[PDB]
Amino acid sequence: KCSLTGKWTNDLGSNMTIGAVNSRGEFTGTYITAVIKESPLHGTQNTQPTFGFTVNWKFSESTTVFTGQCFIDGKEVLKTMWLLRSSVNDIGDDWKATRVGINIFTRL
Amino acid sequence: KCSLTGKWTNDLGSNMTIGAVNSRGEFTGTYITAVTNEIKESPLHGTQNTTQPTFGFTVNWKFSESTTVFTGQCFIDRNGKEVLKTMWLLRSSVNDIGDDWKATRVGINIFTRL
Amino acid sequence: RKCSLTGKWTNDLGSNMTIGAVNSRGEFTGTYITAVNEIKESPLHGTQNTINKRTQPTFGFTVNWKFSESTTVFTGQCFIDRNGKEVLKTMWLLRSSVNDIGDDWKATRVGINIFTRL
Amino acid sequence: KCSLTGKWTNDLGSNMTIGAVNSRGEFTGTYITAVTATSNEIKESPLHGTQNTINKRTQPTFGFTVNWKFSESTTVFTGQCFIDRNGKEVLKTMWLLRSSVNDIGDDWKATRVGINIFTRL
Ligand SMILES: *[C@@H]1O[C@H](CO)[C@@H](O)[C@H](O)[C@H]1NC(C)=O
Ligand SMILES: *[C@@H]1O[C@H](CO)[C@@H](O)[C@H](O)[C@H]1NC(C)=O
Ligand SMILES: *[C@@H]1O[C@H](CO)[C@@H](O)[C@H](O)[C@H]1NC(C)=O
Ligand SMILES: *[C@@H]1O[C@H](CO)[C@@H](O)[C@H](O)[C@H]1NC(C)=O
Repeated sequence: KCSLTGKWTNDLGSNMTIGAVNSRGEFTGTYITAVIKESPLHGTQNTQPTFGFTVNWKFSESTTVFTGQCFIDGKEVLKTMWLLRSSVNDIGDDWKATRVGINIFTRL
Repeated sequence: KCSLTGKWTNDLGSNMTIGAVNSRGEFTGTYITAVTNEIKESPLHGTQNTTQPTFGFTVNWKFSESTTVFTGQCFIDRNGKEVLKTMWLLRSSVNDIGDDWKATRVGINIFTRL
Repeated sequence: RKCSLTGKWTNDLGSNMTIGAVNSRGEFTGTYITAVNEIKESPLHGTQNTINKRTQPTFGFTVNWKFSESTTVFTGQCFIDRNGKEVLKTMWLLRSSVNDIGDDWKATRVGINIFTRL
Repeated sequence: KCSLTGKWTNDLGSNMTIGAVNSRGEFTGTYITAVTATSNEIKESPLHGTQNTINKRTQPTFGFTVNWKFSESTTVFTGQCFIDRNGKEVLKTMWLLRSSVNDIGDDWKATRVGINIFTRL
């Protein structure tokens, strides 16, 4: 009972909703970042379990991917890490387009 | 026309096929890794933002409790080659939250067309 | 108003570190005891930036594990937190040793750490 | 083979020199970057690092920090020294580049990541 379906909030104030998880682990949702337009997300959970998803920013040329795992101790918490890819015009600048960080979500 | 649809290979010998990209940027595919149970085709799911647009996708390993996410951009250069420059995160499964610090690996991959 | 790295620090996972004086050129030395084979004090070596009239400078250091074939590097900034406290916000890389170049792809781990004064 | 001392070049055109490695694995050096993405005035910058010295029968891992002389940033690199499929000596590294932010609220966006392959000059 650490199911991803429902509403989540993070340490920076951002929100996300995740809908039902189908028999093959897939799910859909929305993400609202606190630092802003709803943007759709798409992902998968392995069949406690680990999971990944992609967020296609509706207001920026970027993409973010998240991966993580759901825990209990219980309070439920998703521990994630992400990559944020910026758009560059030339291949010469590719070296500077990827940022990395973390995020901890708890239920809303 | 640096379009993701088709077949790709990487620096480590892995393959992937990506199907058509719908009006909302979404796509589906398969990934066969040359390196590590034993290895199997695994499905992938992702999205492209909407000439050299950025993209992301998740791979759900059919043979392991892990998950990998890839993000990148499609370029043309240097010699005229189409190339996807990616970075990925590979998340392993842990039993306790105390070991979470140790569960994420990071690297890169360059794909060219097959 | 400034944020000096000299002294003793603890983190979110229970680990400790001591950092000695910072010389005129930003260099420093220290020791690292990780809370997470048997664990031992390990030396660290690093630098802090000294560019503009800057009171929260960035910095980096390397830890040479005395009990493992690995290496970790940390990089961050020193803040005066909202609460008057001093805090180091860091990210790290942990590199394992592999025997062949073919396995290099799987040798690097990444995470974070927040340190506060002891 | 595979001793870090000497001169190196990378895939982006940058250079670095590393001096002698003492008994405790420490070393010093210099880094000249070919790319700034800033208002240049690019300059030699000093580096400091360490190489591991447990079980000397394969190639050891190492880390170092670069203190940019022209920018408020810092980069750290970590990696291992190999002999490659082609007979070359090669350092495979990954790095983190930390930018300076003014408030703690913007910390989440201050770290970039990538890779670099060095071969001897
Ligand atoms: C998250 O939800 C709260 C209400 O539950 C809302 O006020 C907040 O603005 C949301 N976060 C963002 C960034 O929209
Ligand atoms: C990928 O496809 C290429 C050519 O079609 C082949 O050489 C290679 O063996 C395939 N690799 C895997 C891991 O499926
Ligand atoms: C770090 O210092 C603390 C002081 O709170 C002490 O309890 C502990 O012995 C030290 N940590 C480790 C892991 O040795
Ligand atoms: C690196 O060194 C070579 C010769 O030793 C020099 O020609 C080259 O310009 C250097 N790279 C940079 C970007 O300064």
